[PDB]
Amino acid sequence: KKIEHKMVAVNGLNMHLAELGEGPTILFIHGFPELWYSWRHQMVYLAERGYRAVAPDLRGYGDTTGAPLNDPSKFSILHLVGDVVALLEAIAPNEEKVFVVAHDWGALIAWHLCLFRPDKVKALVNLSVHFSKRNPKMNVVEGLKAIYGEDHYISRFQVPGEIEAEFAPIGAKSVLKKILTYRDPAPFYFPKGKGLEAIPDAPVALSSWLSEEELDYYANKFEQTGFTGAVNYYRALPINWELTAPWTGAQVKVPTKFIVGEFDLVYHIPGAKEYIHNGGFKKDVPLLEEVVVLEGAANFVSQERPHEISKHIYDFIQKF
Repeated sequence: KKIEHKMVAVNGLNMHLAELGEGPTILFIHGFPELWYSWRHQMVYLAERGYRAVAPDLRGYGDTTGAPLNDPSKFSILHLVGDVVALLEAIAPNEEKVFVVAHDWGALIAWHLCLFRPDKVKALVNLSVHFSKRNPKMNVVEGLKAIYGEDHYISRFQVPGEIEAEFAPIGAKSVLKKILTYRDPAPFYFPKGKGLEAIPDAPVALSSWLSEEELDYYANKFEQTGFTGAVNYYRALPINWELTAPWTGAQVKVPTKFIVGEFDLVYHIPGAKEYIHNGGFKKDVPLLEEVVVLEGAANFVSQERPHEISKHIYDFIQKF
């Protein structure tokens, strides 16, 4: 069959869902600046092996409608987990628990799904973004700004209109090409008025995993929606920090596999490698299996290393 597409009303949205295969459900949750389409290789690999792959476009992305682009407070982590819970009730009514695979903002959503409703998740494969303990002193924007300065992308993303105006004359295709092919372990910088000039290019041979047709699929979608919905998730980080105070000291109790590219920028946040490999992460996530670091890979592993990601997911979920 080819991938099927449908609209599902969920938590005040009209959510686009891509679906392939039959059997137990696996929910795939994309991040920034991705779409359902980012999971296509895994959807095929798992559907061929007797699972039902489902991948929505999240709030503010793609073909999903209904969230107010002019109000970033509606892109909080509570709203996003709300969407996913409602989605699961609508599309997996005969399954108390499903498998979850997620990346980047997806993985942030998934960690919170697991803290808030562990009863809904059988096992979790998270890519790129490790569990982040809440810092009682400061929110993630302030914390990253204190390390990397005001040109750090998360900081430059904060005020509505600003990064949108920076990207407007560049066009979506070049912005996405620059982000998707990015390989340097430092964070993205967007100095005001400097477009993409602060972001280095890697050798062209290292990006051949991204076809021109794939890039165009993203570009055409983000030209239609603009970047605001996606960027709004980062604009809700300050409120997310306030809203998540009840989960200080709480642990994730779902069986979990974490996979990260060697050159992933999140993996190079100071203190991340220590947290991940020397015990902190295991304390927060006590059913965490050994962490997988993909040699030679960067920020978009499901697309850059499709076979390894596909088989890692299959082998992990087969344990259950």
